[PDB]
Amino acid sequence: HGSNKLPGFATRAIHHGYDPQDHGGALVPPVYQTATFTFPTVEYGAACFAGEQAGHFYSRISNPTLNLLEARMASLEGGEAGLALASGMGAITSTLWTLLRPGDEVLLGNTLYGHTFAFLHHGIGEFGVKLRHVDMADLQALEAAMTPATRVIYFESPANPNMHMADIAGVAKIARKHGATVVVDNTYCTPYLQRPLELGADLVVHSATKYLSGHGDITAGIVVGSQALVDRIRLQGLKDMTGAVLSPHDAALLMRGIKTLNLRMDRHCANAQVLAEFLARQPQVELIHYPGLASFPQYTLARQQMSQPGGMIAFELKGGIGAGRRFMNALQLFSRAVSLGDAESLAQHPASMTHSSYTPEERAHYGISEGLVRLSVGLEDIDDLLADVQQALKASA
Amino acid sequence: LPGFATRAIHHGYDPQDHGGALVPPVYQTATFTFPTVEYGAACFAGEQAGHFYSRISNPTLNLLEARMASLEGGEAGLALASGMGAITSTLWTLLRPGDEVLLGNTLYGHTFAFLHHGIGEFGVKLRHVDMADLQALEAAMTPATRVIYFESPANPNMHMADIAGVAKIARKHGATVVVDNTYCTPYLQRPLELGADLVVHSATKYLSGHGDITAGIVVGSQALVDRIRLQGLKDMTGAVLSPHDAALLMRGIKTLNLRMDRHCANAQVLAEFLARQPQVELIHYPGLASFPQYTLARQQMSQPGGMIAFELKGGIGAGRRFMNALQLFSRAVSLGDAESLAQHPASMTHSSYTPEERAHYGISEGLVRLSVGLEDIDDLLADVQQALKASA
Ligand code: MET
Ligand code: MET
Repeated sequence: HGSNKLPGFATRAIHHGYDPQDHGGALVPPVYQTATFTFPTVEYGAACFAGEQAGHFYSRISNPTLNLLEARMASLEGGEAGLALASGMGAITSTLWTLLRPGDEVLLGNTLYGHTFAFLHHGIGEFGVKLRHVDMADLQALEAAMTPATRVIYFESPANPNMHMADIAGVAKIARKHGATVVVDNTYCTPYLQRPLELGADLVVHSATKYLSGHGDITAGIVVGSQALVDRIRLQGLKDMTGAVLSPHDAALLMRGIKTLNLRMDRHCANAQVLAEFLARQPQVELIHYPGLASFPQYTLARQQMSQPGGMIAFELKGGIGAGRRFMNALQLFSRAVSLGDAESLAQHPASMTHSSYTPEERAHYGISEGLVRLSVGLEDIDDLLADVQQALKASA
Repeated sequence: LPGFATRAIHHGYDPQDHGGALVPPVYQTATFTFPTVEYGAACFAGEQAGHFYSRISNPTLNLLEARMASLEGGEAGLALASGMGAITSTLWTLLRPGDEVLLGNTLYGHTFAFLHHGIGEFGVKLRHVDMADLQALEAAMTPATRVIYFESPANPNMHMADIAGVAKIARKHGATVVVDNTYCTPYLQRPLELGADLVVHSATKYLSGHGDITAGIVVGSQALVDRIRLQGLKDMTGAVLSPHDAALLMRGIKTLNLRMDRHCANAQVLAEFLARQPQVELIHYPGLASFPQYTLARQQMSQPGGMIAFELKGGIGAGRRFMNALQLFSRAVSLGDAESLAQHPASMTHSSYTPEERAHYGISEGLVRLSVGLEDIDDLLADVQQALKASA
């Protein structure tokens, strides 16, 4: 019993931070689709530029619809404070622009989302910030790479595109010892499956464009961490260095999506578990990577830090670059698209799609096979998804 | 070649291409799918025209961008999540450590903050110069000068730049001229036609016109815009504009001409009034004969705009009393809305500063700025009148 008990995840996803009685009984929070806020007095106005008063002035810095979204994402991640941005890249760039100056070093996971890699190497890397890639699964190697200039450790777990994982608590422990800020891109899991801040990370970023929205109709990013770090990112990264302002309309849609997060994630995971087990037994499949199978290289780390194994599958077809094209073109229910976490099931074959400008030789040493297909398993009836994949495997043979 | 108002309503869109829809459907979608991997292939290389991901390209955003490009008379447009998004995406693309950016003497506050505390701390060099003083500008040019950036007119005294003269100087040195054209809009001033390479807008202001969206625009040559899209936007800021907000912005642009006409007509009346009030020490409105750059104003701007800055004799105290008395004008930052807005920096935005810190940025103790809106002028006059009375 007792009132000091934390409400369950689904309760907070739906209610946290909002009481209808503070807004004329409105069951759904009204949408503050306004660019600016006014003051009753110039002295009240002075107080919102001098930090004496809680309030609002300009939606780029702060907005009540965005604030609700932010406090709710903070609650779900177990962090102190949230920030909502125009995209995942908005969240990532606003964060790193704030935390890094010339001479600082960022240690990076070995593989990264493509635009993240490009921001680092062709963006902030070109402004005097040093980059080093390390296998975050090898704690001994991470420890060895730390220098007094190391300011930020940044990685995804599971990471694009191989679902390589890092031990978050282990990384946090090394960073505590040396003094570095740990940021985890937690897009693939959501706070429903994994909570890096509870494992000792300082900040988490999300492409809310993916599972958090869940419906493929908005682009959005989220940062969650300590009040001090999130405030700094808000007032420097967002306000001055990116201008990546989330529309209140889209923030409201994001909050709508978050109300079913637990139910969608349950189904994404149950469907992908069924597909992965089916695919592991098909003749055309040479290799499958799914965190829910014992064949997964980091099976125990997955079980240890993710409450469920996710909705992403990667597998290799027998027949190389060819067989991929044939599998892909055959799909009738899965769509050929590069994204993830939609209600609609998506499939990509990077060899003949994203990385098709390269030759057979070149995709290696970036972690990309010739028959590597990636699946974002959606919310459709599993039997239809099974049938679609089955029929497409046949055509790929 | 259709007129401005025709283009603001129609340019880039034929209903017959979208099932007869008079108003273009809103592409509120994050991702786009491909009929084949082959069609897919020719999008991540980029020589077959289509779509892949709303962060790079999207048809609602594309229409907005074409429309804005047509109105400014430029080759290409880019739509971003805010004015700051447009400015940072631009400058992050164009500058690297060791490059220098030449700046107008005063700038929008968050632009100043970005330059001085953001990109400036990454080894990019900054120098402020008066962009109306062509010889000070020429003398300020160095081999490192890669970008010239300013607003015209500029806060807080509505100081103008000689856009054409700046551009002549810039091309001797190959430098890129970027003009923040927020205050005028393409309806009143077109910097690309005066020789600028790129224009940026806080579309949050006049372009939207209705105070309900945050948005930015860049317009310029295809090659520069392409790079700002693929580098500044995609990689360095992630300032993605919602398709919902883009559609609202296009809705607002359909009345740009009509709104700007009323903003200016209202502001001209208010300026004439203010200019002869005894409480008012000094006034800055491009439409007054007393405006120091009256002539340059009229060469660049087809109308004198909807913004007024003036200085009350009684200093900071008069400013506070003026501001607090306003009943129709709202005390708020921002501008370019239907609703009239006013601010007094010395007691609002820059209050925590000191008298000489404020003077250093050209912020007078009695300086108030009016964003004159669309309300009946007799009502706006009455509000200003009683506020002036209260200011004593
Ligand atoms: C390239 S847009 C983002 C889509 C998805 N996250 C991917 O891996 O490609
Ligand atoms: C300090 S919030 C941004 C400033 C406001 N847009 C202005 O016109 O002054």
